[PDB]
Amino acid sequence: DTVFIRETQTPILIERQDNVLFYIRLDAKDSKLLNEVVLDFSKSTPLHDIQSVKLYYGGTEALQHRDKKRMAPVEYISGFHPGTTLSANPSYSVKCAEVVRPSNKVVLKSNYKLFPGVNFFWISLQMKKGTSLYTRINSELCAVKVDGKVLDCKYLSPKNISHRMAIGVRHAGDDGSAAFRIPGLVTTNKGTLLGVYDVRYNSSVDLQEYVDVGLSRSTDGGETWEKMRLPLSFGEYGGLPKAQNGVGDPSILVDTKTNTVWIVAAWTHGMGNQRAWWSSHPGMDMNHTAQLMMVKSTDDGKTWSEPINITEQVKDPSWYFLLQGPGRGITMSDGTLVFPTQFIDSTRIPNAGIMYSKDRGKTWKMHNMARTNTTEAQVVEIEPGVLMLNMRDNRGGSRAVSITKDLGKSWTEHASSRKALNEPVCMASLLNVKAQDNVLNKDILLFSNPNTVKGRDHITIKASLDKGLTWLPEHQLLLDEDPGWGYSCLTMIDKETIGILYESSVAHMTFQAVKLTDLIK
Amino acid sequence: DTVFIRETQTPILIERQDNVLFYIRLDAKDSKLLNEVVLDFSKSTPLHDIQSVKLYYGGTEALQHRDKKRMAPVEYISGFHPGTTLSANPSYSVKCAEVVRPSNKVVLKSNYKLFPGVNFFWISLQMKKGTSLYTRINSELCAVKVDGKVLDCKYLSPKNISHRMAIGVRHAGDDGSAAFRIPGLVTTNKGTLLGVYDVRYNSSVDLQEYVDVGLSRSTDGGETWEKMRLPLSFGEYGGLPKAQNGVGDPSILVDTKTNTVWIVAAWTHGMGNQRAWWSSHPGMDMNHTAQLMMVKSTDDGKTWSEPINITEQVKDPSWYFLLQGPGRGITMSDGTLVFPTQFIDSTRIPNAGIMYSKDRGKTWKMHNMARTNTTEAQVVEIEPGVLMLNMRDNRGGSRAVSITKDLGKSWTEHASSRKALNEPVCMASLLNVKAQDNVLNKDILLFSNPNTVKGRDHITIKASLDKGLTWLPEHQLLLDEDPGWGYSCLTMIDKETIGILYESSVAHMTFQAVKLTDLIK
Amino acid sequence: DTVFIRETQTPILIERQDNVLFYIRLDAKDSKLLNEVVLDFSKSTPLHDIQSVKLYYGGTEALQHRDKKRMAPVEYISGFHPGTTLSANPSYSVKCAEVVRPSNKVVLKSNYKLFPGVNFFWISLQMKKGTSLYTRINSELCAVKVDGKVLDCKYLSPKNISHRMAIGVRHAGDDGSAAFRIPGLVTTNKGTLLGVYDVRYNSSVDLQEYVDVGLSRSTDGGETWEKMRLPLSFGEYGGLPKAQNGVGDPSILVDTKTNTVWIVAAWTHGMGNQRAWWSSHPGMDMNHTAQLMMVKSTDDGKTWSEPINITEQVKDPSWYFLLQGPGRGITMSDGTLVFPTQFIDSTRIPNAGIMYSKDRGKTWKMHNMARTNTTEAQVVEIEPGVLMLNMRDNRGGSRAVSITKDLGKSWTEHASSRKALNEPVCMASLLNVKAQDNVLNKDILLFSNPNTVKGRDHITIKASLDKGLTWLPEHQLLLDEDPGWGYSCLTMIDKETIGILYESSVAHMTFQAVKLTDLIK
Ligand SMILES: CC(=O)N[C@H]1[C@H]([C@H](O)[C@H](O)CO)OC(C(=O)O)=C[C@@H]1O
Ligand SMILES: CC(=O)N[C@H]1[C@H]([C@H](O)[C@H](O)CO)OC(C(=O)O)=C[C@@H]1O
Ligand SMILES: CC(=O)N[C@H]1[C@H]([C@H](O)[C@H](O)CO)OC(C(=O)O)=C[C@@H]1O
Repeated sequence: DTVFIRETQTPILIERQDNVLFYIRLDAKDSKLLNEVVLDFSKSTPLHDIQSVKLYYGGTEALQHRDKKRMAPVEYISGFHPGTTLSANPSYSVKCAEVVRPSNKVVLKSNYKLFPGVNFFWISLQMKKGTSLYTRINSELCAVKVDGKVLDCKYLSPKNISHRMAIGVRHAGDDGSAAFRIPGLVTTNKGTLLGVYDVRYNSSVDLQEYVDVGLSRSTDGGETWEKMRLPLSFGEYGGLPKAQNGVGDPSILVDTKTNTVWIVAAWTHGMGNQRAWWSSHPGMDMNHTAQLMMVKSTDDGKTWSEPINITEQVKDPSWYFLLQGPGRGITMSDGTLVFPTQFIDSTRIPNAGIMYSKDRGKTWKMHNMARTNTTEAQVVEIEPGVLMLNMRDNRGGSRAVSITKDLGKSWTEHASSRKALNEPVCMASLLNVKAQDNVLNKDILLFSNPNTVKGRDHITIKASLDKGLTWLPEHQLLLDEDPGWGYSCLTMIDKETIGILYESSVAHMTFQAVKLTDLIK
Repeated sequence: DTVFIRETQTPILIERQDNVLFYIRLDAKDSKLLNEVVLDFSKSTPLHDIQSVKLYYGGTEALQHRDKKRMAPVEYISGFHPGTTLSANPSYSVKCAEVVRPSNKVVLKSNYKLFPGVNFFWISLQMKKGTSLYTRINSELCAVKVDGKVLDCKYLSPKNISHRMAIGVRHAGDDGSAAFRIPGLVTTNKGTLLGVYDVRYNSSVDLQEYVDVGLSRSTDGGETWEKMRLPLSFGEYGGLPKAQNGVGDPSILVDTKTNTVWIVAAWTHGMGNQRAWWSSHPGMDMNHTAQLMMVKSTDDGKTWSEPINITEQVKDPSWYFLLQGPGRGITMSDGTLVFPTQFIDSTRIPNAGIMYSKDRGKTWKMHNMARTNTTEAQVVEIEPGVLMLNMRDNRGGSRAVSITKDLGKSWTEHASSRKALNEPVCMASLLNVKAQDNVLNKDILLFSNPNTVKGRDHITIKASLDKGLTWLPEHQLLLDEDPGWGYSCLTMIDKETIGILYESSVAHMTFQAVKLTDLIK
Repeated sequence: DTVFIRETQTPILIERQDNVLFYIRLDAKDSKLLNEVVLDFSKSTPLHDIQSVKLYYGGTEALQHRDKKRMAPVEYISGFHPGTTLSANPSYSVKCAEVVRPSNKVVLKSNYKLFPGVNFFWISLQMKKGTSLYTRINSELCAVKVDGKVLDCKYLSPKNISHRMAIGVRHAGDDGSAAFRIPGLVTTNKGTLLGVYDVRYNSSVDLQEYVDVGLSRSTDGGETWEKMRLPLSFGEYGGLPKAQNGVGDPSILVDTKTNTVWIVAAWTHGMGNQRAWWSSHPGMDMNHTAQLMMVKSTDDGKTWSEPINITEQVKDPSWYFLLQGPGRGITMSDGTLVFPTQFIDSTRIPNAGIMYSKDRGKTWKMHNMARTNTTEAQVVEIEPGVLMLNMRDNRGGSRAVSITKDLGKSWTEHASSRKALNEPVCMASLLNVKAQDNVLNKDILLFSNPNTVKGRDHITIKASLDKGLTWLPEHQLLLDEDPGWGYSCLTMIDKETIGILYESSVAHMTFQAVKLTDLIK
């Protein structure tokens, strides 16, 4: 017979009880017993870090569904059902075998009775609790033995996959919140990691709703995270319900001249239970339009000021909706702080741009839009005094890229625009790492998004060595092949290590660490 | 100004901390203060049963959404979110006022500051723990005072609403199950109430999935219910996951000759995670087709036999799918036991019919379909030896009704067929009560169904006094105007009272008691 | 083996070279030859009217598609491809046999080699050129013989089907027009039939586009139709393209006092190539909003006046769009002429109503809407001075029905609103036939539409004998089971005969005559 094998390319959550490593499907109807499955973990693998390898049985397939060649009948582990994302759903899988503290060779003896039809199996990988974020797992499926015969394997995945670790900074249901979304991430001058996100208590739906801006803080490069803080929350302001007071879509930056940290977010007041994208209207006060609120921290992110309403400084009253671009912002070489922005103009078309402060965040200003019918953007200083804006474009298919040398007074279309970086119309993260700040001593531009033109899957980091003109395939790393909500934010953990917080297929707020030399060998 | 008022016509769950009694909408944009709201409970209302009356504020509405003239911005209390259906979502409502242990006149003093636009309020009713299923609440909204002025009330709901109690036998999330569906209900010869249903552990989706048949048993007329039992469950039969072993769509009956209780259900084995409606195929064994399984109890519902597979007795091998009609079956005067049935034939068309036993349930037989393109049905003995089958009809609009005098060898279209009983294509309950068995000393046919042609809402009981020829509007009672999953099943609690177990807007398995004299005055 | 049989319930176009009478599907994989098919035509059938009966082979089915149990692999005859709707597509069917001038017993000898799998056949009925609209064909499928053996027939269609003739007054492609839509039909005082419709030259899409109002006139009760006329056409008015000058959605009425015939239609000027539903705006002139235009004929419909612009007489300036309800209007008992209407108000919501004239059509007036969120409607005088408006309702599922005794100043909800009459949100025809004007000497209310809650198919005529309170199944007639565009319009051809012009599955403008006694026996 033939045995279809599909090895996964998904984050291994350290804290998870099960992680899908392999899917196995057997089509023979005359078979009776699965004797064993044999695996081998290479010596490059930190072998002492694997707690357990298990073999699960997933049953059979509906007869009219078998033509489609699905590798499982159902999702065995959920990354989205609140409170139960850390374990395999026991009603969907039957554990057939287990090797605890495996060596290089793993022999899962099951002698399990088979259905007269399709049979599904899968291999679960469970890491030890204190495992390092840099542990990489390589695994070879050596043999599938059915009815005494070792069968021929047909692989649907590439060879030499390296499985990477992740920590779920937030999971569905944590701290009473159904969902967490829209991540931002920075590293302070002291090396502290600060990740921000929407705390969406009632559901995953956008504003308007009961939404706070939360923050996780790590002092050890992301191995552990402190209890969630709430830098922005407005409760029952004005007497209205909490769900008519949400604040979200955070963007965070570190003022590198002083280590003051800033968070800007959009506060929606009223608007029933409708979406703010359609409910924010012209005007300037909270009863008409979303409010642009900013908080700061002068103690390395531990405590946060009371919100400051900066709406009047930057919003044209004719606009329907002004808000920041989610993710992060920057400090320019000359000390200017910059936040990406987006506004819906009087004709109900969104346009991306930037706001900037030359007085350490006390006053902010917006000059002109970068491009029509664009929304979420991130910005970088690609040369001293030259800003590059990388934009979600409603035309579809690819990121728009524009340049400004005058803080947004006039814009130029970049050569890479609407060609080089494909997207499914989604948030994308851009981060420039100057030669002086990384071990390769070369300017490296990093980009992260779902590497498709349709669908939020295959979350990928890409690197450019020519200031974003070309993105060579060999300088990219696939992080998550499965579907998720798609948003991500990059930061440098240290001079040689990238950190990423993103919405993944395994956890709402997923954190991973990647050696720069893994992207650029 | 004007103040829109809408009184609810929805079950008052005794165990709930909140129940929506009134919706209130104020349109004045220039107003400043809601001073008070005044309520009155008639002297007919047992006031000693009310724990508390509350005034809640629901905020305002999106400016572009005010066209649609709803009465609230969001659903304040959920009947479907697992684990949280018994209290109002505190993020959607702000409590303004509360009167504990009210008297006839209730003054809810709030002096609550209003939004410059639409303002939503609502009144919550909380009953005491020991409240009876027969308590009636009549409530009159006397005044809404804004800025010192009593405003003009415009009511969107009729006068003389009497609010009726209910008990949630099963609620979303109970005993670890996401949902409960498909109710059946009978009264044993000892007056014991037995209610059956799907226990749908993972979600509300139909077979195939992890589904058991559960049962709730009450010896006090439905005021209290014993711990859930599982008369049918197949676990990991054959080594397949539990989710590939569901059993559901139960039908229950009482052999009135002996008080033996019978439950029949459809067991689906394998089939992946697809719907049994498409995945059950021709054949006879479990690896091909759904199995028709039966359990019995001879101790008044307390314990249950192991399942009996009767598939081979009644199923034609060419049918794709044979199953019972959910709800209940009957004992005919001559002792014949009858269960409605439905099968998908080789043409992929479903057809309703009946199966019967002449030997107290030891063997069962099926003859011919009653009507093409029909599914779920319920049956009564409308005259001696004459069965009436009332059918969900895929043509749409109304119930089909057919008669058989030879246990399904030949069928006749009934005069009421496809004209009198409107439906949105959904399960409906039918129950016949002979003159000698009820306090009105009239033969009474009872029907329960969502009283619509589209949408599963306005669950209503209808009564016919001429053996189902006519359904006069004055002999109908609205129980639940809000949306739900729509199924229901009737029984006689006693000679004076109807019991109904149904899927409601407030609980997955909702029980209510209704005096025959409320229906027939 | 088994042979699945589906007899059709669709109009037989007299002018068609082929009409599908039976679908045949054989699932046997070991069979070799279809020897023959034997048909029987009753002696009620005027046999002299059948030109030919044919047996066609339609080939096989995709292997993954077979479980769906379709009765054909493809549509054998198109009602919609311009210029090719009158013959079977010969690339989809191979002719196996033919009986020209059949007698009562028809033997189609084929000895046709069968595919080793699913095999499709079908039987074609072709009528003689001069056949009458009243001819009825009753046909029995006597035997399907495969490999010498008469097979067991499994019917998907009811017994006692009577196949009815139809004439395609307009077919896709006729007179250079891609499409014809939106029928209206009346009978003048002289018995002349007048059918009006959109002539949609470029495609089937709604205004704006190159659209005229066309008219077919018959002096022999619909057996033959005069060359198409154009009562309304605007060409390059103002110098804009013909496609920025369309007029459509006609409504026609006979002033029975004088036999003057009126047609009202909506003329859209400019608006690029967008849909008038969104492009007509507030105002009154043609450069801003659709114009309500009227023409009259005083010579029994042979010639038509130049259009009169009556917009200023009844349009409120704040409305986005005012137009007639397509179909027909009435002449009330007191001489008032009445057209149903529909307007999109300043809040972008559509509402139905009526306009009327008390001076023989010289001046027109509108009072108040009947109901919110309603569009197309038809009106009758259900009793002297009492108008019944039957409305397409955007809430879905069923017609709204309202009553006015003061020509739209005030409205009352009819008992049947949103309960009695089913609907998929589509145009529907309503026509009242007074006792003295028909042969049953009873008031008869007639209704025609797609008899579904979803999908435009099963075009059906329904009759009510109690002024629209009840619509009994026995007084209904299915005309066309297959999908079409769904609009229809009724008239009385004479005191004994209904006429209907409608969009069918076989022709854009399909005309049929139906005896009143066939509806009400
Ligand atoms: C105001 C608001 O909520 N915006 C939402 C954003 C935006 O709507 C898109 O960029 C425009 O198309 O999209 C998403 C998303 O689910 O991807 C989340 C944001 O919360
Ligand atoms: C096997 C199965 O689950 N059937 C499902 C049933 C059926 O499909 C329909 O009656 C005909 O299509 O419908 C429903 C329903 O609430 O709508 C519930 C049943 O669980
Ligand atoms: C102005 C216009 O085009 N009206 C169109 C109508 C209308 O859009 C709907 O009644 C309200 O939405 O719909 C259709 C249709 O076959 O669906 C045809 C009419 O031409």
